[PDB]
Amino acid sequence: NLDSIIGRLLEVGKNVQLTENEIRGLCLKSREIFLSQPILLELEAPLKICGDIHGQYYDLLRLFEYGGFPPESNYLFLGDYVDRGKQSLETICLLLAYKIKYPENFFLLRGNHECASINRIYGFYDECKRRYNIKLWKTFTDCFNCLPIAAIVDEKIFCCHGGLSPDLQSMEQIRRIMRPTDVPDQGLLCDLLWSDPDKDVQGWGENDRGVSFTFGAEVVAKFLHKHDLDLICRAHQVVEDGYEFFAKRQLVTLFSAPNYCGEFDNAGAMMSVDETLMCSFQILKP
Ligand SMILES: [Fe+3]
Ligand SMILES: [Fe+3]
Repeated sequence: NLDSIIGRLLEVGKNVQLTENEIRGLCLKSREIFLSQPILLELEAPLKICGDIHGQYYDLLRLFEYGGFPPESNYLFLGDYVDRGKQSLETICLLLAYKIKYPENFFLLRGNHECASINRIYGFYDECKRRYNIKLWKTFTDCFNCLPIAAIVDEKIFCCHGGLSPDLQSMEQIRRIMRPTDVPDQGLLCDLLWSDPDKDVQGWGENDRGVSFTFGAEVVAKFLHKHDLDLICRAHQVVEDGYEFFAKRQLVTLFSAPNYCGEFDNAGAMMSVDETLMCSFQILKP
């Protein structure tokens, strides 16, 4: 009942409570699609690229208002759909609904919050327990475990949630990551979901999060030259303007949840990539 699900999702802090069976159907069908597509996506422009949402469903609707509801635009999201916000269920369900309906034009990457042990702590487990049951949360977890990890747009823009890894020598190493899997505490898959650029680090550094690493501008420059890429597009950190460049525009951080978690006064942004690989930004003020 996909059109009916999308309809009720779009009709609207006002909740949308679908049925358990409908939500379970969303997870099972999307999971099949994820596993049928590569773990390293190879995408083509034109595309719109969005950073973190964190359950801010009303802002997700804003993004589609600005960018165009599918299938008017093509979409890549970079992860972190759930936790912290008040409407993770609505958020993730519309995302999974669009993935099933437009599976060659709608793409979702895995963020560090699409991991059971993080969800457990940061709100999604609780929202699932309250509104449905724990068994549903476990169904979401199995779906999350099948999400792809990175994307390359037109052989030039490398996309992932977190950032680079000292263990990332070849793109093939990403392709050999096996799904379903949980995100480990260390290593390539961890770093792709958890690392941060840092202006004050040279090479690889300790990350204040207590997970993964920080990397400096020369690590980015080297990565891009080696792999013949032009840009790293990532998310994972709140930034005042919704996007923010690093390493002389060789990396961009995107963040798509304006007025993040009520605490910050940030804009959200969405990046458009056109057929000539020109990048522009649409800005969503809080
Ligand atoms: Fe996040
Ligand atoms: Fe994150």
